[PDB]
Amino acid sequence: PGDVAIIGASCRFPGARNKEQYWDNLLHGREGVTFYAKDEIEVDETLINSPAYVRATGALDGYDEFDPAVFGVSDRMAAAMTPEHRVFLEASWEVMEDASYDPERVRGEVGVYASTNPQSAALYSSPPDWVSAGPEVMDRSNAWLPDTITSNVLYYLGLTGEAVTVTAVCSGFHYAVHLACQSLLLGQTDMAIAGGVMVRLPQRRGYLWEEGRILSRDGHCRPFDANGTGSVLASGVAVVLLKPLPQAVADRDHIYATVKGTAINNNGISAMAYGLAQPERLSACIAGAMQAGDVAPETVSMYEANGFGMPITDSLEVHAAHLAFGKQSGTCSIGAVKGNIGHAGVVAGGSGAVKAAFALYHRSLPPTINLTELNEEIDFPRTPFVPQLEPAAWQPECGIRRAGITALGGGGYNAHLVLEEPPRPVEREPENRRPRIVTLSALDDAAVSRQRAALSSWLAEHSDARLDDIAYSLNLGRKALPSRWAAVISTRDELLEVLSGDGKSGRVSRFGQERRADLARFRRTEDGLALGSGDEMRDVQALTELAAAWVQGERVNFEVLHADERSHRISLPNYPFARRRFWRTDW
Amino acid sequence: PGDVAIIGASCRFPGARNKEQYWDNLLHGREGVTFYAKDEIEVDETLINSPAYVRATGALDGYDEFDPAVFGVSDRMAAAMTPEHRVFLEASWEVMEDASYDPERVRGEVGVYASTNPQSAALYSSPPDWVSAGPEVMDRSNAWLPDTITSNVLYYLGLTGEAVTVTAVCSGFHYAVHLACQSLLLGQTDMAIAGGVMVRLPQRRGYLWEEGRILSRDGHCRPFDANGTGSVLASGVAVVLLKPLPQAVADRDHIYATVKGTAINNNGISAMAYGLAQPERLSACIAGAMQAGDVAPETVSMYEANGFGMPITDSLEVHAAHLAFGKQSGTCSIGAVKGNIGHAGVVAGGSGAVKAAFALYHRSLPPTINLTELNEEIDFPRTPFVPQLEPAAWQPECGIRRAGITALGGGGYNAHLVLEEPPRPVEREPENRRPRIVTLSALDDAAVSRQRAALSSWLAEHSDARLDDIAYSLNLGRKALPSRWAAVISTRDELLEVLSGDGKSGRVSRFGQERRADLARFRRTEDGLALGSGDEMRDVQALTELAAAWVQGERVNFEVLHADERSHRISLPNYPFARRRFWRTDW
Ligand SMILES: [K+]
Ligand SMILES: [K+]
Repeated sequence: PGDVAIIGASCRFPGARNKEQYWDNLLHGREGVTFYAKDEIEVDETLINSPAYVRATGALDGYDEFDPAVFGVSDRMAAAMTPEHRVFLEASWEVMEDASYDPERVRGEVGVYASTNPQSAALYSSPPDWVSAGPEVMDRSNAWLPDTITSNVLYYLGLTGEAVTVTAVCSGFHYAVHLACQSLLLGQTDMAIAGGVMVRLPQRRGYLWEEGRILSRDGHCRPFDANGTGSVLASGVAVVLLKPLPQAVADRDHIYATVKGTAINNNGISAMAYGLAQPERLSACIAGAMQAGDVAPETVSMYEANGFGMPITDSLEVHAAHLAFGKQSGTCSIGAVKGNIGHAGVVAGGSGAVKAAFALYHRSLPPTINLTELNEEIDFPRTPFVPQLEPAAWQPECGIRRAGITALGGGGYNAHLVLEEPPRPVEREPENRRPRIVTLSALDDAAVSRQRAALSSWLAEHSDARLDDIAYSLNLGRKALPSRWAAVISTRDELLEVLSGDGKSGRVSRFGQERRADLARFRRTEDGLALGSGDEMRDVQALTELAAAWVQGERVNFEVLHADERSHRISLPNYPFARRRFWRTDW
Repeated sequence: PGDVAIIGASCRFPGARNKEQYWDNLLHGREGVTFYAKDEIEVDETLINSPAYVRATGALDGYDEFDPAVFGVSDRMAAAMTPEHRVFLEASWEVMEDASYDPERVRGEVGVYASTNPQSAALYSSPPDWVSAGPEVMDRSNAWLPDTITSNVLYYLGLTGEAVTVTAVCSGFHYAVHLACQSLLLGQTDMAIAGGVMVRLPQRRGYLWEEGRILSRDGHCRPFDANGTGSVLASGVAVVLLKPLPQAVADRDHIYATVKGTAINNNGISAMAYGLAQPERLSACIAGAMQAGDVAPETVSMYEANGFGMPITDSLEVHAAHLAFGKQSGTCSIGAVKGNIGHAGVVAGGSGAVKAAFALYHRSLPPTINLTELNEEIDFPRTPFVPQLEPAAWQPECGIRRAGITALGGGGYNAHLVLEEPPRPVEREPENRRPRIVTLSALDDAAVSRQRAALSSWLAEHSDARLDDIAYSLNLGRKALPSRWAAVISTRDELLEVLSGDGKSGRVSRFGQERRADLARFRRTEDGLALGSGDEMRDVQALTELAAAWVQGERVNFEVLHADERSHRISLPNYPFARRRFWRTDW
């Protein structure tokens, strides 16, 4: 009914360049905070020698990297865009790829809801000057204004829908996901891109410890620990693709988890200091989120907390969560991802939410790190929560896997969202042994080779992936780009063979070098070229001619190729962005 | 239902310091644009002598003025706050007063949804530095971040609810009202404060005319004119208080108009140049708003257009509106308020929405100015729209008064909302002649005297206002502030006499000078002091002693005073803010 499916995800966090790397770090209890020597920090000359200066941060690798040609953006415009504009735009491209949806072939309205930090743009460059109304001025406005972080996604991906930017401090991700779900449940959009981005400037930087405040004294974040002194500042990005659950199952999408309910409110007049959870206001938020999804506290067996790492702030949140759960809830796993990566600002709530989605997907509970002395003031045996010290298989006595994530920020911002595990995968009909076309396209030849290398590694990692799903996702879920590569194969092992080396050992490569494609063989459709019969669409020689015509740049109707089978969209490697650095030179 | 009532309003625009001044200007077709001599502009030294520099702007009087004592704000914090923070906060206070709701006594959840321009914050001062997490850092962050434009309202008014800030370029106001109504219709809040703010920095500044662009060549905005060359840049603020219509009628609120539907979308890949309306996307927006409110295009007799004053932009918008209205719609009044005040950016859609709301309230149609030569390319006789050249009474053949307001912006942002006239006023029971308590409170005695002068002036203006509504609104719709004044009167003429002069000729005033009030006479309730019996609440001496106890600083339960009659909330003068100028001295 009112459940919303997460059919694609994309993120970058300290120590992780993608979601697969992020989950692997959480599984092994790794810490992604970076410690620097004095000479490696080239800012804060006035503070670098202070005894209170901590040379630790959660860095975002490649915060200045962008591949503007993939988006049709000039080099001049790429330098004018703030890092949050570029990072979020690249993440939206990835989330469409991860969900196996080609924006050129999406027929519906797509909403883009994002949260951003306006402080970052004000530090990157001077704002636009509106003394005149020329086109170069309008380009500069779209490069700087936070309002256009969401518009640029709609424009540069070729989508049609609505774009809304919100600024909600450290609860930005939840506020974006919250508004996306209202947009879906009211029927205004068909799918929604929701997320947030946080790029702290200056990036390579420490912080100043002050006694009794939220920043850690040694650079480690120790949530629920008696000796915790706070957290570290971090940067990152997290984007998800949302779609109503009944439609997502009908279209055979790939579902990480489902969003049951969301709730937002503000501390208002009952304000606290920064990081302190007000028990009555926050619990009403947590209770409201579970009420929206019709979930009972007995069924929530994982609680992802804000957890700065200060004893007093951890005590208030666990108490607020206890008031919302009641006494009859049972037992629940509690953890905080900030111990791994630090406080990610706008996307801090996203780091916990993405952790919960992967926990539900893999049916595993990752540990909470840097925990050596449990906070005795938090009477944990007298509460429903059990600190997840070790990784463990997720097998709840409840019978269903559900998680709750809380995000706290300054200004009284509260938010809580409740996720449920995805539906059980249906029994699949056996895979037809037939020749298939697989396609890869990028902007230049070197990027296509990187796609071949990425796909060869992926095939080794995911030995349970069906070939008909792989071909279906690559042919119908990726945009056709100028530099193209294709192959006709029948098994996974020959697919691995054509990708290997220079990629030219395949049947399609010999055809394109021998002769140019004869269009008289094909029938013209509105969606491109098609083969004359269904029998030809299972013929190795006919598929080679069709694939070679595509590599040469002709338009091929891939819908009629997979019309007889009901394949599923699966998660495949993302675009291998060329990592050029762009930075403004004039203020 | 699904209809949302506008029960309070507050705005400031070029040439208008309040909504009454704003409506009076629109009625008489006045222009609020300011023209300057060269020496009056103290910026743009490189441009002031260019032949293309136009010394014209839509100034916001008092953009730098604020009264921090009323809100509990320190002078240091008032200087740290951007002008958009102060102006919007001051307008939110006024919109609550206009609706006669005391935030201290509001029992429900109030949402604050506003839109702001981050370019203004970036020009006012340098952003916060988060290298440490002290309390002074948090004060600086709350003064600068656009995210806290809405949060500061919740804190400084004493409200509890949710705050959401959106950044939507030139469609900001509509997106706030759109999101506010989703909050109400989903039952997450009980009433909502929605609006936008735009303070252009530097304020006293011209612009540079370029051929073919949106900025005017002579400083005049001429919407729908054949000789139109564009518009002028302006500043302003507009805030409305929203409440579900059945609840607003049941609570006897004062209703300006009702919101039937709203719709938003983005041009996306079907993008245009700045100010150009794409026919298919904008028409879908307008039609969706009318579909959401269940209004047929035949019933809309007023269309408030974006109307820059450019022939090409006016042609595209009227054509897009034509696609949404259809052929069989009939006739409709068309106008553009930008001819009066210029393009107010974030709140530009608010000026048009406020114009439409007051047009429905007063059943009058204000003219569109600076229109001498009609644009022949728009062919108005072939459209349902007729330019409102003269002021006229609104008497539609349809039978119901409905208006549609459009907001266009950069980045492809589109928005449209449809308003209906308020419900017809119910038949009132005859007014009982009995002694009533009237109250006025401010922070010091001089402000209370200004309140008395404003109220006596107001009584001459509105001779049809009932005395039981005035007392009900003053006693239950205003916050109790330290410096207090009260009187016990029975007619409207007695009220005018006690207000005149020093205000000490009244029964309560002479009581306070002689003796202090004896608190044993009253019964303490959860909401304050109350009279002992029902017969006591109609005794002049009993009411006089209770009012003096209130003037002495006691808290009085005014609900039990008006429990026997069903009075209405009415619009009374706002607080007389003492406006000291605040501006930052260190970048
Ligand atoms: K940097
Ligand atoms: K709520």
